[PDB]
Amino acid sequence: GSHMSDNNATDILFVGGIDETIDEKSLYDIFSSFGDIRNIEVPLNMTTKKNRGFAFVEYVEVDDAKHALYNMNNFELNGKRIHVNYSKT
Repeated sequence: GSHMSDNNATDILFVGGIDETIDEKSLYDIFSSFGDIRNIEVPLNMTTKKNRGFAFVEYVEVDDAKHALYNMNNFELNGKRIHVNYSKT
């Protein structure tokens, strides 16, 4: 156990705190294995590829949303730990 995720997240998924060799297209295909994707907002800088603690991710279907974020607390991305929670739209 690391961090318990209990929220009402329908169609809205926050992933912030990702490692500095991923880009836009890579966060599409690693989550598309259960769920294909609507729209992606991930700012990235051309000197270090820093994301500054924050990125937004919208899914296609509303059941699949819930089963992915509850599995995503204990999952590490390229040896870095991602904080995963519900957002505003």
